[PDB]
Amino acid sequence: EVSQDLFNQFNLFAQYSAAAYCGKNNDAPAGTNITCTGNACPEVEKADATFLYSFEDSGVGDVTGFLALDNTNKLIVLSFRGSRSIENWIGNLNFDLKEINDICSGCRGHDGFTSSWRSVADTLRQKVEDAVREHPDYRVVFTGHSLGGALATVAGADLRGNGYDIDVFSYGAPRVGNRAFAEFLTVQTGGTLYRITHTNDIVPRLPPREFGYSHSSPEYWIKSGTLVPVTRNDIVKIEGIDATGGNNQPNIPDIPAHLWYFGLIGTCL
Repeated sequence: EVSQDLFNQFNLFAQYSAAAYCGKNNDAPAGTNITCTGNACPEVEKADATFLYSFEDSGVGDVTGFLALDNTNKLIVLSFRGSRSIENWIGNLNFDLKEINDICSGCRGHDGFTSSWRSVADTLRQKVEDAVREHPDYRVVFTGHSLGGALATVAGADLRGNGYDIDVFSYGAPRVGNRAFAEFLTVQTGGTLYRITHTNDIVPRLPPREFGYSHSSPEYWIKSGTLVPVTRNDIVKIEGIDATGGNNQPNIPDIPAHLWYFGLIGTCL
C-alpha cells in the first residue's frame, strides 16, 4: 500500500528518530559520525551522517535531540527525542490547550508541546538556518518519535515559510492541538508532514478528541504487528481529519505497539 520510495524514507527517518534515544548523540562533538547502540540506526550509520549541533535538556520543557548533516542522502535533519521514560510521560500527560496564533489563526495546541518548542525555537531556528546556508541544495527534514513527533510537528508548522521547505516525519506522535491546527497542518504548504502510526499504538490516541484535539491528515498506518518487520505492503494511507480505521479505532490501545516503528524505538537494547 505505499511506494518503495516512500517506505525507504519512512524507514530512514524512524532510525534518525531512534538515534535521538540511542546513544552517543544526546551530546557529542560536531562533525562526529552519528552512531547508535544495539542496531537502532543502521541506515544512519551506512551514510556519511554527522552532527551539527547536539542538545540535551534544553529550553523550558527539556528538549533533547540532534541536528544532523547527511551528505549521502543530501539531508539536513533535526531530530527530537521523545521522553526518557514514556510510560510515566503518558500517565502524567495533561490535556491543556493554549493559543498559538503566531503559527496559525485560531489555532490552539498542546500547551506543553507548544511551550517547549517555543522555548528552543530561536536557537534551533538559527542552527537550521546556518545549515541551509552551507547546503542550499540539501533537503530540510524534521523528525521524531512520540513526544519528539509532537515537537517536530510543532517546530515544522512554525518554521515553514522562510524560503525552505520543511518535511516532517513523526512516529507515534500524539495529537498536537485543535481542528484549526489540524487544518493548518493538513494544508500548510512548504513541506509535507508524514504522520506515521502503528497498529493500536496508544500515543496517537492522546490527547483524546473529547478534550478539543484533532489529528492532521493524512495518516500512514503500519499494520504489521509488534516486533514484525515492516514492508511497503504493510502501510496504508488514510485520508481525512479525525479519520477512523488506522490508529483511531475503538479497541484497546497498547504501549509495546508504540515502541515498534520499523524497528525498536523509544528504548535502547
